[PDB]
Amino acid sequence: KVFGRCELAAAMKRHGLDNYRGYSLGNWVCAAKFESNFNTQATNRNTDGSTDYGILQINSRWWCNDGRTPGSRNLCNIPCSALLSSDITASVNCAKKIVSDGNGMNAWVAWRNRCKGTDVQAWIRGCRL
Ligand SMILES: [Cl-]
Ligand SMILES: [Cl-]
Ligand code: NA
Ligand SMILES: [Ru+3]
Ligand SMILES: [Ru+3]
Ligand SMILES: [Ru+3]
Ligand SMILES: [Ru+3]
Repeated sequence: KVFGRCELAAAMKRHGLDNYRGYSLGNWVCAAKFESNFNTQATNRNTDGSTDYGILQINSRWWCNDGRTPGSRNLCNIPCSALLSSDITASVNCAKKIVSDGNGMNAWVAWRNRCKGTDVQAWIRGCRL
């Protein structure tokens, strides 16, 4: 599924991300934009052989099982395919674990480089939330 910006903002809010670990909703929407262009089915293979999955490009090295990332963990206890669903539940629940992990949203390189410190509220401007 490719979400609209306000559509995704509303779904993320409904799934409990607004101010989760202190990150306002616009941080999550910005991160999704630059990670996946709001496409739940986004995947990207990394040089280490791990793969990033879904709207927040969650990586198989640590967070999900794809059966093809040797030595990796599955800390969210899910198949990576779960992160590609039109229903964002799996992605959201896994992201909550990731963002609680110590480095906050810096875990998402695209967030650090393209959202952190910017007017992220603009990503939810005009949305009914
Ligand atoms: Cl594996
Ligand atoms: Cl933090
Ligand atoms: Na894994
Ligand atoms: Ru809010
Ligand atoms: Ru990545
Ligand atoms: Ru939902
Ligand atoms: Ru503003």
